[PDB]
Amino acid sequence: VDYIAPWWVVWLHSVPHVGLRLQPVNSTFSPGDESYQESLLFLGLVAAVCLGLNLIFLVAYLVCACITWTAVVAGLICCAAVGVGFYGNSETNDGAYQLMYSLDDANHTFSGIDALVSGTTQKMKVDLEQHLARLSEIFAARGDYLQTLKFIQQMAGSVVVQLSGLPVWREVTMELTKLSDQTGYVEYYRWLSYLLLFILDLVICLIACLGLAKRSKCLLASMLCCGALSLLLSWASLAADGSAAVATSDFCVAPDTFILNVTEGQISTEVTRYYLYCSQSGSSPFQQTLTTFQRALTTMQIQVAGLLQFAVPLFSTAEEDLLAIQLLLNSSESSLHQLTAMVDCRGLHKDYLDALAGICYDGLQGLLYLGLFSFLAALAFSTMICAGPRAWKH
Amino acid sequence: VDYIAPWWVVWLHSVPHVGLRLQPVNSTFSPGDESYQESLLFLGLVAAVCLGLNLIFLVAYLVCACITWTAVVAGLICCAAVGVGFYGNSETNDGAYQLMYSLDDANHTFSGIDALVSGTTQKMKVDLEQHLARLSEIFAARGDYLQTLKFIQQMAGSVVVQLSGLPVWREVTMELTKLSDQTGYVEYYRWLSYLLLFILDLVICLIACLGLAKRSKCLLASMLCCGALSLLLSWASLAADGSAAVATSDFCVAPDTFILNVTEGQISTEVTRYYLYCSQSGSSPFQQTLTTFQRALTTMQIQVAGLLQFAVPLFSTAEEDLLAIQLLLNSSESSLHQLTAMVDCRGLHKDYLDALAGICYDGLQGLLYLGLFSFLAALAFSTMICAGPRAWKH
Ligand SMILES: *[C@@H]1O[C@H](CO)[C@@H](O[C@@H]2O[C@H](CO)[C@@H](O)[C@H](O)[C@H]2NC(C)=O)[C@H](O)[C@H]1NC(C)=O
Ligand SMILES: *[C@@H]1O[C@H](CO)[C@@H](O[C@@H]2O[C@H](CO)[C@@H](O)[C@H](O)[C@H]2NC(C)=O)[C@H](O)[C@H]1NC(C)=O
Ligand SMILES: *[C@@H]1O[C@H](CO)[C@@H](O[C@@H]2O[C@H](CO)[C@@H](O)[C@H](O)[C@H]2NC(C)=O)[C@H](O)[C@H]1NC(C)=O
Ligand SMILES: *[C@@H]1O[C@H](CO)[C@@H](O[C@@H]2O[C@H](CO)[C@@H](O)[C@H](O)[C@H]2NC(C)=O)[C@H](O)[C@H]1NC(C)=O
Ligand SMILES: *[C@@H]1O[C@H](CO)[C@@H](O)[C@H](O)[C@H]1NC(C)=O
Ligand SMILES: *[C@@H]1O[C@H](CO)[C@@H](O)[C@H](O)[C@H]1NC(C)=O
Ligand SMILES: *[C@@H]1O[C@H](CO)[C@@H](O)[C@H](O)[C@H]1NC(C)=O
Ligand SMILES: *[C@@H]1O[C@H](CO)[C@@H](O)[C@H](O)[C@H]1NC(C)=O
Repeated sequence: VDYIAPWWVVWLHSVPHVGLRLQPVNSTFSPGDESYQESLLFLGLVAAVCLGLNLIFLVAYLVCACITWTAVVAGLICCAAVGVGFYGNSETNDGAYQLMYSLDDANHTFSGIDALVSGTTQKMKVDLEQHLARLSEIFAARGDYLQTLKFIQQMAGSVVVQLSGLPVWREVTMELTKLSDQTGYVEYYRWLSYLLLFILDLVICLIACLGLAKRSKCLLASMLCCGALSLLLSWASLAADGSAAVATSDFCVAPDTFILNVTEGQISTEVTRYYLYCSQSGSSPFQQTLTTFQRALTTMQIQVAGLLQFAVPLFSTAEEDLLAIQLLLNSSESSLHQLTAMVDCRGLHKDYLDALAGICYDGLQGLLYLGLFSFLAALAFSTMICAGPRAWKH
Repeated sequence: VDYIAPWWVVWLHSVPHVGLRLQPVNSTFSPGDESYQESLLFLGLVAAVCLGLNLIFLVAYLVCACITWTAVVAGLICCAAVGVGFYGNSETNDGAYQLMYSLDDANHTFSGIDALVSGTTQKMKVDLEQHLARLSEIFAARGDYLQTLKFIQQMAGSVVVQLSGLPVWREVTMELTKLSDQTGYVEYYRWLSYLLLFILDLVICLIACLGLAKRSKCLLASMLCCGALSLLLSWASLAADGSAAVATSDFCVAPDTFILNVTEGQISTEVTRYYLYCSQSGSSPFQQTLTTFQRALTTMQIQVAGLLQFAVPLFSTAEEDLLAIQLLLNSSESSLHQLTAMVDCRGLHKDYLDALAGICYDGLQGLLYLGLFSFLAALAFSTMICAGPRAWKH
């Protein structure tokens, strides 16, 4: 699998950005640049002014003053709009959940790598030092096997030095978990808000049908005021959806560039590109460190086996500690296999692709469908309102 | 993440399976059992008889012979039903797509493992034999360096022997790809069929509104016949959804058991359990063979480097051969890191959990919502039909 820009993303990237004072700005995704927020704020103003133009248009129609066919058409358009809105809200929720799961999996992988490195270095320092110190006086009589103890100690120091070269993912873990919590809050509130909007739209459609059903004038004022409120709400929803869609498409155009120049200080660019691209040829930055770790572990097991074969027949007083060393080395080699499984680019690359498909493919499609909902609902309510003057003639 | 049985799965596991002759049959998921298949067939007959009872009920009502309120209620129930049906169809499609993606990624991982093993063994046999045979005559003047060549040859033999011990996933690739193609065909056809059913139901609702609108009797016969056809179709859909939901729940209760006795001959049980459970404490079955491979590779590079340090300054007859050996061994260690990354239980365990969540969590929920669609549409059309005798009074 690989990431290619879909047609909707590249087309929405072409939307011009002019900002508040209508000047060309750098189109590239860059939150925190005061020009960028103004450019996104301009798109909201376009819909806000479009609401003002629409509000005057419908009011003037009520001032300048087959009707059942227009009412039925308005109801049909409202039902189609709310159906499309339900579909779009579900799709946006799916995209946000995909992003949440991808971030959770990346957080778990980084936590696993960090825990493996920390546990391995802590064990190889503390427990190995303790056991060697305990067995040193036993081997103090014999100078050989005691040179070998120093050899093991120095190569354990080499292992710790090599392991310390691996990047620390403590900050990345915190960033990922806090951003996941933030997106959880935002997604829950947004989904609840759109569900409430859909329910209110359906209730207003039912009241609109009841108004002609019961021929009550007092209900007409309530439905009209609620329709105006829902109209302004739907125009605000259209503005928000347009801004969010253009921002998401702009980010989706250059996700690699964005991640490269956000995670530039905390994470080295070498491993950043390694995980972002996951080249199949090789050149993994961890290959040399893992090779050194595995070579050192293998030779340590060789010397410990030599101790077990020869020293135990002579110095059998306390050799269960050598068995403990063997347990330690076997567990450390299992941890080595786990570590080289985690640090591969395959899993994190799959998570990153899943996140992109969540926001670029499903999230953007859902946002576009929600914008279509907003526009269709606005048109339907405007048509219902302008048909009102001859609707209340009874 | 871990798999726990949801409430709907365990509740649907308690549906009584009695077969054709109403004899208690085992509830364990076994599509190859003739009795079990009859139990699913019995569930379809329950709805089929329920269709017969419903058909007589509505026919008798037309024989024994506010109406606009009943018609409006029927239309509202129809609209709600088709909305729920759209939601359920989308959810089932999402679940099937999740299953497709999990199977595809598992296929890719198995293909990667197989390709890595095959390439490594083919290279370590053919290229080692060729290069050593080419450089043997050069080293013919010294029995030393030839003892080393023989040692390298025997260790390459050990490497290929250890690598041959890894399981062959050729059959598993066939099974996964053919099942993915089959589920693609089935899901495409099923989604198209339900989309067509929803569209026809909406068209019939529109025609129902038009018939009362235009007061045309000739349209009433067409809407009644189409309603009867859609009624029998919806009852068949309910039968299919109930049977499929029961089968999926039966599988989802014991997925581990099902996979254990479906994949029993082609794949050994220990690795199947390792990939199904992915225990962090339990030693991986590939740990010993990967350790042997890495030890042999490191020692081989040790002898090759020793040769480069001593044979090259003295002989210098051919160095590109040893340089090619070093390229080969570096590439083989990169392949080793890739192999130990792929064979970890983490990736395939995540794939299996994703597939389970696709069919157990999303697929079954979508199927239940489609069954709700079928029942609601049947009730709505029955109510519309029984209101017809006083509807056509004009
Ligand atoms: C992201 O991973 C970190 C681990 O680095 C998780 O932090 C742990 O969270 C659990 C549950 O809250 C605590 O019991 C641990 O003490 C935490 N460990 C550390 C080192 O802080 C974190 O919960 C994960 N976040 C998400 C959203 O999955
Ligand atoms: C650590 O693992 C090694 C490798 O398995 C153990 O070495 C023994 O190897 C022989 C032949 O491969 C077999 O008897 C067993 O695989 C191992 N012995 C036992 C008793 O399991 C080594 O023993 C392990 N460490 C300890 C303390 O047992
Ligand atoms: C499952 O993996 C196998 C590889 O083991 C894929 O088979 C290859 O497909 C490509 C694409 O046409 C062919 O060029 C190769 O010749 C195939 N190899 C073999 C050995 O048949 C298969 O396409 C994969 N299926 C899915 C659905 O991903
Ligand atoms: C295969 O990889 C090894 C390990 O990197 C190469 O050995 C050299 O190691 C030293 C110290 O780490 C460095 O100069 C380079 O990493 C390696 N040398 C070169 C010239 O790259 C070994 O050279 C590699 N094989 C070949 C044929 O270059
Ligand atoms: C934004 O600025 C960067 C660097 O100055 C430049 O490479 C890029 O072309 C600019 N893009 C636009 C749309 O101005
Ligand atoms: C990241 O943003 C900075 C800030 O303007 C910019 O200078 C840099 O070029 C960007 N990174 C890339 C790869 O363009
Ligand atoms: C099915 O058979 C197995 C083995 O005979 C048994 O353990 C299980 O309880 C049976 N299931 C039912 C529902 O009787
Ligand atoms: C698989 O099916 C056989 C035959 O019915 C049964 O004996 C066995 O118990 C099943 N597998 C498991 C793990 O129970």
